[PDB]
Amino acid sequence: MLELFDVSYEELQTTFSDRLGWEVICSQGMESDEFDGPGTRYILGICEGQLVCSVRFTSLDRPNMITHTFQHCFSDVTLPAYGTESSRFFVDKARARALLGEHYPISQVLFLAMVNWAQNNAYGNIYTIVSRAMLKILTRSGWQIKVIKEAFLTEKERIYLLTLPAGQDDKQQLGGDVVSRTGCPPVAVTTWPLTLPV
Repeated sequence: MLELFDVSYEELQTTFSDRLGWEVICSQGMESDEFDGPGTRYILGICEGQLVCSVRFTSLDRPNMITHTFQHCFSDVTLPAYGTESSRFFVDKARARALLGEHYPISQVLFLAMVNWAQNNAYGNIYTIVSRAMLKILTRSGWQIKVIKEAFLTEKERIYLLTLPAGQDDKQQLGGDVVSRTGCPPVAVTTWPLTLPV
């Protein structure tokens, strides 16, 4: 099965096949940057002791990619006092194929996990900066994302500040898509953490 749950930076620091699996997971993760610290949280997608996907959440009131890294691109945008930014979206397509089989909608499942996690954490939406390629993916996912601002990273590189909705309609929308694509039990997409049969 595929387990999607969240862990804190502190848990990743403060802490047989268990220790080993955890070490393999850590060795497969995204290398740190200025924002990995107390307060930061991560959703991990794990199967058979291996990391198939992950995404990082940072509070909007703490240093993040919108306010720091890409400050010059979005400084005209006013952000809410309370909120979360998702970054470092990660899906190992090669490894997911091996463990979850080809055609498993691992990306849609992580989107669902983000919504389910957000509801469990009192966030009605998630802010994020994505590449043009990722914007195309999100747009095709059906998730009713909203572009707040399109920016030019470079002359030919466009990036976008978006809000990702995490309301009940979104949870049912993403959940319904996952159910019909994997045939998993309907109740499996309604919880947090998530446990999906593969």
